[PDB]
Amino acid sequence: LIPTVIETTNRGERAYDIYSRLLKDRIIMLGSQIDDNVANSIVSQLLFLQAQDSEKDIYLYINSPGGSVTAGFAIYDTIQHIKPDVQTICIGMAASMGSFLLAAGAKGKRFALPNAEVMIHQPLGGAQGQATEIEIAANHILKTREKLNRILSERTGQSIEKIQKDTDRDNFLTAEEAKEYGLIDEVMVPET
Amino acid sequence: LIPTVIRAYDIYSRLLKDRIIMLGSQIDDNVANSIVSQLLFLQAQDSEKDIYLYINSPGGSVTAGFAIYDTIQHIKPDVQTICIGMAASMGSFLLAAGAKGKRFALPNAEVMIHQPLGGAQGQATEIEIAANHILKTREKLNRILSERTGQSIEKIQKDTDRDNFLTAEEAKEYGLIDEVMVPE
Amino acid sequence: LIPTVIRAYDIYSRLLKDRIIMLGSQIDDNVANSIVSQLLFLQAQDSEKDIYLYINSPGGSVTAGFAIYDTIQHIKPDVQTICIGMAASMGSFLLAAGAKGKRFALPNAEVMIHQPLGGAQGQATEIEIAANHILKTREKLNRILSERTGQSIEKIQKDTDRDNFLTAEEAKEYGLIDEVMVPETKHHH
Amino acid sequence: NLIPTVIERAYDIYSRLLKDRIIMLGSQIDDNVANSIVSQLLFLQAQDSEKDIYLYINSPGGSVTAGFAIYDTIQHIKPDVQTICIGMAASMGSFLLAAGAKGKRFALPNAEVMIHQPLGGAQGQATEIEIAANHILKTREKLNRILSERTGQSIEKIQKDTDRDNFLTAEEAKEYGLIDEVMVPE
Amino acid sequence: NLIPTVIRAYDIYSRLLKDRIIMLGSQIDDNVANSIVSQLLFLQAQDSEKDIYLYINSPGGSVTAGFAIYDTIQHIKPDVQTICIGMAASMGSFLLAAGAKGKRFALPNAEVMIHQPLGGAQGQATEIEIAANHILKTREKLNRILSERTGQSIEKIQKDTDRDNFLTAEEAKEYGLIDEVMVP
Amino acid sequence: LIPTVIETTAYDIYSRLLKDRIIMLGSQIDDNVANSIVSQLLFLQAQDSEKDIYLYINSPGGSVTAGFAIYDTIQHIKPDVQTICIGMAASMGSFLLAAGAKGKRFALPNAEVMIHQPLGGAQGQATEIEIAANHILKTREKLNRILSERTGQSIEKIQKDTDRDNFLTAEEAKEYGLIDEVMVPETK
Amino acid sequence: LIPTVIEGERAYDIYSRLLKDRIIMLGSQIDDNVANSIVSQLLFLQAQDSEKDIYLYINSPGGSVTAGFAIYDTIQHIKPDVQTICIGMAASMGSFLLAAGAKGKRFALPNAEVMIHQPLGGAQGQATEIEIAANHILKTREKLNRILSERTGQSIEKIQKDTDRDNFLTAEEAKEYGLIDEVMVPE
Amino acid sequence: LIPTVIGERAYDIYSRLLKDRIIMLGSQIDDNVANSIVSQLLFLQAQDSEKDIYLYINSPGGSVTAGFAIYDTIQHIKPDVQTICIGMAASMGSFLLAAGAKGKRFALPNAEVMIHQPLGGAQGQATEIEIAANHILKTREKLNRILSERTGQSIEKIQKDTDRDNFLTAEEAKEYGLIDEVMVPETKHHHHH
Ligand SMILES: CC[C@H](C)[C@H]1C(=O)N(Cc2cc3ccccc3c3ccccc23)C[C@@H]2N(C(=O)NCCCC(F)(F)F)CCC(=O)N12
Ligand SMILES: CC[C@H](C)[C@H]1C(=O)N(Cc2cc3ccccc3c3ccccc23)C[C@@H]2N(C(=O)NCCCC(F)(F)F)CCC(=O)N12
Ligand SMILES: CC[C@H](C)[C@H]1C(=O)N(Cc2cc3ccccc3c3ccccc23)C[C@@H]2N(C(=O)NCCCC(F)(F)F)CCC(=O)N12
Ligand SMILES: CC[C@H](C)[C@H]1C(=O)N(Cc2cc3ccccc3c3ccccc23)C[C@@H]2N(C(=O)NCCCC(F)(F)F)CCC(=O)N12
Ligand SMILES: CC[C@H](C)[C@H]1C(=O)N(Cc2cc3ccccc3c3ccccc23)C[C@@H]2N(C(=O)NCCCC(F)(F)F)CCC(=O)N12
Ligand SMILES: CC[C@H](C)[C@H]1C(=O)N(Cc2cc3ccccc3c3ccccc23)C[C@@H]2N(C(=O)NCCCC(F)(F)F)CCC(=O)N12
Ligand SMILES: CC[C@H](C)[C@H]1C(=O)N(Cc2cc3ccccc3c3ccccc23)C[C@@H]2N(C(=O)NCCCC(F)(F)F)CCC(=O)N12
Ligand SMILES: CC[C@H](C)[C@H]1C(=O)N(Cc2cc3ccccc3c3ccccc23)C[C@@H]2N(C(=O)NCCCC(F)(F)F)CCC(=O)N12
Ligand SMILES: [Mg+2]
Ligand SMILES: [Mg+2]
Ligand SMILES: [Mg+2]
Ligand SMILES: [Mg+2]
Ligand SMILES: [Mg+2]
Ligand SMILES: [Mg+2]
Repeated sequence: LIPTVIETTNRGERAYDIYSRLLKDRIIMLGSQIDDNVANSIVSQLLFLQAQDSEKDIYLYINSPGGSVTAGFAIYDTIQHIKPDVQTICIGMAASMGSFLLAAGAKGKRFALPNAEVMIHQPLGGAQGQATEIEIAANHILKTREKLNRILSERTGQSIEKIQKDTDRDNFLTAEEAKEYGLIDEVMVPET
Repeated sequence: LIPTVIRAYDIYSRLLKDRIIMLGSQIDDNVANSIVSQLLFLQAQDSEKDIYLYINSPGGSVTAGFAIYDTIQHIKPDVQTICIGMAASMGSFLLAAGAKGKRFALPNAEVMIHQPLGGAQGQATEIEIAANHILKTREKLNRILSERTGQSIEKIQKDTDRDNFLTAEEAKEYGLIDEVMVPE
Repeated sequence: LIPTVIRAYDIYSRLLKDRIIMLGSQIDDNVANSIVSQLLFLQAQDSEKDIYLYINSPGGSVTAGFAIYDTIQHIKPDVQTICIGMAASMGSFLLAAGAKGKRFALPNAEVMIHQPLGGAQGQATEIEIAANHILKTREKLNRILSERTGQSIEKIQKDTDRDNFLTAEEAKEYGLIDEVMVPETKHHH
Repeated sequence: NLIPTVIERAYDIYSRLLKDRIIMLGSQIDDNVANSIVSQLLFLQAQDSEKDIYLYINSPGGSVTAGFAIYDTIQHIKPDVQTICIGMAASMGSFLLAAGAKGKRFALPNAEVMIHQPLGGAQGQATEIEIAANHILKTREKLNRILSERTGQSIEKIQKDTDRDNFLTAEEAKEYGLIDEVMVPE
Repeated sequence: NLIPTVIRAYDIYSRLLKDRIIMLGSQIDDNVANSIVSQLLFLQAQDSEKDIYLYINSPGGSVTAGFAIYDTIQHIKPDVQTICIGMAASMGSFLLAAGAKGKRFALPNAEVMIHQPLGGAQGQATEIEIAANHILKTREKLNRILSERTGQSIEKIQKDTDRDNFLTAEEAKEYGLIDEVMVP
Repeated sequence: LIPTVIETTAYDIYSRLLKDRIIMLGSQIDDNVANSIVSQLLFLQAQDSEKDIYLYINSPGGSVTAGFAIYDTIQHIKPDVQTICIGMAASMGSFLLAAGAKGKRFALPNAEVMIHQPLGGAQGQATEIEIAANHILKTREKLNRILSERTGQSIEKIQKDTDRDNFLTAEEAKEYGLIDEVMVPETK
Repeated sequence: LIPTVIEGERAYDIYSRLLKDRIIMLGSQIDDNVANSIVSQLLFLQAQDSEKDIYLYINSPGGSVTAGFAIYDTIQHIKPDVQTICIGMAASMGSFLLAAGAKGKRFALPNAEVMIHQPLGGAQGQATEIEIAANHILKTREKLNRILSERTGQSIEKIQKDTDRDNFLTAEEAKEYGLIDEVMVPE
Repeated sequence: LIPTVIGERAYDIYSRLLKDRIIMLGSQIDDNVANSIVSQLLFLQAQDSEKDIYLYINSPGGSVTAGFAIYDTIQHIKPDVQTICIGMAASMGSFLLAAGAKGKRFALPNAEVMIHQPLGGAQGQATEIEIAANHILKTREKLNRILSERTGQSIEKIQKDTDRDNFLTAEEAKEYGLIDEVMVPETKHHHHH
């Protein structure tokens, strides 16, 4: 399914699957629903790239509907921990934890292509069982939402109260609207 | 298949003629609708004679249980309650709701109390509403259980945090029933 | 199994003899068809005497609820509404539609209000038609609830955006009912 | 859901209403529903060919041929068949609402009326698909014209207005010509 | 759902049977055929001279069950009128055409459809052969009788039923499947 | 299933075509397919930012956002991206066919092109239905605007012509402005 | 499992080995995946040598009409003659592609089975949606029948009549019909 | 898992056997199996058009058209194709067993051979059933004719003998003309002398 690229060297042929070829140039793909497997791979790629060169930028491609919040925070905290700037670029769509991570790229280096779609909303979950178990689960997801909104406020310049209102239901943004919101810095226009 | 006794009655309708109502299954809206309609009918037949509510039930819907609860307290006749077999959760709540002095259990009947159960899926704000609602429902149940048993609200809360099984004698000491009915 | 009382009647048919109608389930077309026919029958028997609508319902179909609603408003007799157990969504809409001054709930009954639910699949234009339809239905429900409760249309809108649970006393203060029904006068001897 | 019994003799509630020439179309229209309704119409005509019949309609529609069983029986018999929409009348249901005796087609104020084109399907060879398409197109033309005749609207307007689901209030259905009066409370 | 009762108390269909009307209002299987032919035999016994009325709103079904109805109609003495209301397809339209000559009707918007029989066969080549010969022979029998009852040639019936062929009531009359379209 | 070819100076056949700057869009469009194609585009631009790229399209369409991932990457990079429809291009597939470099959008004579409006759904509260409805309508406005720009047809004509499934022959797709040329076979 | 052959040393699965000698396998139901592979193989072989013949093996029950036309149009586009040989069966779009080989170079082995019929499809929904689907599949059938007429020498009316229902032909009958040029007899 | 054997080349066991011109027909015959076998036959002919090929047959049969893909490719190519039944050869599998080079069709002593008529189906209108019935009947006539030529039995005898499942020992399949020889084991003295 995934194509292979083969390039000529002085000692023969060099074969990569396409994504590993991009990782050679410090490009990481967040191109699926965020689960623990996806997050583990991404944070390992980040750790490896920092070790290769702690000064060159890293590029995080984001085409993702979101997914697990804790998995998203694995990626978020690793981005903040390492030294290199991590650029983010939304191509296609970034929704929920996907758009949260978009907004977490290095300031000035968060991008979207002109027709990319950005969506923000509140976290989702569930709870079954006794009243006290329901209470624990509710308190947890409310605290998780407050943590998300606080960081989003710091990253966008929007107040926490406005974030709360704007994420109560699904909120779709064009690339330009996401820039005006403070989720990205620039809509990347086509090269000449 | 329910036997007939001879006017010809199925056995349960025959018992209803002598003012006996069966709460003998899981409590859902159908069961509750039937029981509260029987209560209203019996009140109309005679506003002074006692009514006898048989309880062999694992509980079920809290709102359906409160339909039965509110109709019992509304009507003029005393409603006796007798636990035979088991009364668990909303069933034991209704056992405690019978006319005071007239709440009974047979010696080997099982009584169980616990907190209400529910669920919620969706957005954080939806989970919050569902949580606030079932917590308020539990506070409502505990307050009434406190009034009917004489136990404090704090003791009810602690004693219902997990499944709490009581013998008939223990249900009497707790105040859920008034007497263990001896042979026969 | 529904008990019989002795002519022999099942218990619900016995209550219908005293002008009591049961709304005790999820509201679908079958349930609404039965209730509106009972209403038509009772009006024909006596166009002056009150009718009693028992409500223990989580709601259900909006159009089916409006079948009941329009039949209640059409006929001459007052239709009392009595919430026992629960009245949610279309169920609480119908609780609020009873004859004014004759809408009741028992002390521990639960009243819940919220916006209608629905769905849509297909082409953008088909989704648009379905969306405009359910929005218009919500406006229709909110307008009538506003008239019946005395609350403004915008307050109803805010208060039904999500599930809103009310105690019987809170439903009275809201205007969904007129009275929390107290226990009957009985002797202490 | 048990149907209550009334005393007058003892009837289930729907049989009691049928004693007063009231017929219930309160479900999806299939052949079973249609056969029952047309038999009730035939029975009521035989009891009295002059006195009105009352057709209650709370239906999402259904089978077109089953709908035409009801339509053709209404038109055949002598008594006027009043129609009243209570709750909803959609698709074939609203077609039958519009088929009641002229001047005696009603809706209650909050009833919902919906009109749209017929639905169907076809699987198989190209020639089989062609046959099914020609058939359902012919059925749509048949429906649109009767609707044009019953409403006073041009066929082309019916065609455009039924291309997609078209929801109407009771008042809009009156102005469209599908009903004669919105029955208001007194 | 429920079939209404009319008042002696009759369900509506039994009331219609009282006036010699038989309902063919569903897909034709053996159960439907057994009921209809029993009604036919009973009605003949009640009166061998008065007409019988067969209502037809059917998509067809089993060919042998259809021929049970066909043969019983031809056997008895009373004329059996047929009236298509709603739809008559395949074996349904075959039985419509089998009504007493001059007494086959359709209401103006009734739908009539004719086509060839449908079936299947699985297994060994020789088993497939037996089933193929059987359904071809069955088609020959239907076409021969349809020719006699419509006045159309066998070759035309064969061509006209090769694929689903929908007819209006007026077209069904011109074809010879019915005698008149019943006007209001 | 997929054959291997080996040159001596081993590829699956599609990787061999990628060596000559040919990308396959040969399936329903989901995020995985889009991620692969946009990465191939980025890689080919880096190999040579002047040589044309060739996008083969045999697709019934699929995800609109995934299609726009491909659309935006095509417009972003320097090389012209030719598009050729072989077999079928429907819905987002025909949108991407129309997005190829002006003058370099092709179809073979019997290829099938279909345009229609986007599909979706919504279930839940009235307010949720409204949000989903407003979103897919805005998505349709976005698709129609770009299709207008790429074809020369008015937005109003695109709207009318995509209300229901609209099948076009390759030649009709050329007259519509979705492609520039039908590539006709050589004489013998 | 597909066996490997070894010819330094180089290993091929048997189908990749045959492709090395300009042989392409159409041995399954025709869907987009099968069509994408075959047209890519055709493009590759043309690039290897634009003059030398290509051999298309056909053992297929047919499948998607658009996928088949992807293969049809690529065959006609490239310079090399594409021989077709039916081995086992060629039905529906399979027999259409069989008839589409370079003229003089369409073959079947003596017991190969050839079947022609009209295209199959479906439609669900509103009357207007059914009409669109019907008009589409009728136009597709006309297009197929037109090309089959040109490739076989039969009139369009005869193709329409002969494909109304499933029509089975022996290899010899396919030759007389004009679907193939020769029955390849054993040596 | 299929074991590997080891210039220094590594082969899975079946590919190693193919190097010595041995082809495995060891499963139900569908189009995939047939496509693989005919490609192996074509490859082996191109390697050497004179040397024998060995077709191992342990198969319950399957698709008739897929079987005829194998049959016609065997008859087309120049090398003799030996057939050896090991385990079982049923229906189309036994048809291919009888199709081996004359004098070179074998079975081991406890191998099972079964012949029967082809199986199929038909659904739909009477005329569609007629078309499917006529087709499978002609296919059976085609099979019976070739089996008659290959075995020496008359077409009418084959018809009768395949009307139902017909199980044959290796010796009975030889007497029938489906194979030429039962390959008997050599004794210990036979193996050393
Ligand atoms: C002082 C640097 C680290 C704070 C510290 C340490 O805490 N951790 C844990 C760790 C593990 C981990 C695992 C997966 C993903 C993210 C992480 C991660 C992310 C953020 C912070 C910590 C982690 C491993 C890391 N080491 C590392 O980076 N070695 C260089 C070679 C790296 C290469 F190339 F192998 F990738 C091993 C040596 C080491 O001291 N540390
Ligand atoms: C004064 C009695 C009631 C306060 C009052 C009234 O509010 N309601 C509503 C109601 C309906 C209902 C429905 C089902 C279940 C419970 C209930 C219920 C339970 C508690 C309180 C009220 C209800 C009906 C009842 N009536 C009744 O009892 N009639 C006499 C014959 C009754 C018989 F025999 F038919 F059962 C009808 C006349 C009437 O004034 N009322
Ligand atoms: C005041 C006259 C009515 C406006 C008018 C008329 O429009 N309708 C239709 C109808 C049918 C219907 C059907 C089911 C449910 C609701 C309804 C309904 C509800 C509201 C308004 C109308 C309906 C039947 C009713 N008739 C009726 O009431 N007969 C007396 C015996 C009644 C008894 F006992 F049988 F129930 C039949 C005679 C009659 O003139 N009308
Ligand atoms: C108006 C008279 C009819 C032109 C004629 C005739 O054609 N038919 C067939 C028929 C059958 C049928 C069957 C089901 C539904 C609809 C129908 C139907 C509807 C419309 C037209 C015809 C039908 C039966 C009817 N008869 C009838 O009405 N008898 C009186 C007592 C009837 C009672 F009480 F039993 F209902 C039997 C005697 C009779 O002459 N005719
Ligand atoms: C005309 C006389 C019959 C040739 C003969 C005879 O062969 N049969 C078998 C039979 C059974 C049957 C069963 C189901 C459906 C069709 C049939 C049927 C149809 C056609 C021909 C025969 C049948 C029963 C019938 N009898 C009958 O009709 N008695 C009068 C009371 C009738 C009543 F009211 F009960 F219906 C019993 C007496 C009797 O001699 N015969
Ligand atoms: C100034 C050039 C780019 C604007 C910028 C940058 O924004 N991005 C993000 C990106 C990532 C991405 C990921 C997947 C698909 C599409 C994209 C994509 C598509 C359009 C625009 C941006 C992207 C990566 C790219 N880099 C790149 O192309 N390096 C050369 C080698 C590339 C090779 F060979 F590895 F493919 C890494 C170095 C770099 O500065 N940039
Ligand atoms: C004669 C020139 C072509 C008309 C033109 C061009 O339009 N296309 C698109 C295309 C893509 C495609 C993709 C898959 C299947 C069929 C096709 C296809 C089939 C028919 C016609 C076109 C295509 C690619 C092709 N190129 C090619 O053949 N390069 C040589 C190396 C080829 C090798 F070895 F890699 F296969 C790339 C260079 C080029 O100009 N063209
Ligand atoms: C004996 C010569 C052939 C009549 C003729 C020709 O018609 N065909 C089609 C064909 C394709 C095919 C495909 C799969 C299975 C069976 C077949 C098959 C079986 C029987 C007859 C034909 C085929 C390919 C074959 N060629 C071949 O054998 N090349 C040498 C290298 C072969 C190797 F090693 F690659 F296998 C290509 C050169 C060639 O002229 N022909
Ligand atoms: Mg960083
Ligand atoms: Mg009391
Ligand atoms: Mg009223
Ligand atoms: Mg009339
Ligand atoms: Mg470009
Ligand atoms: Mg060519």
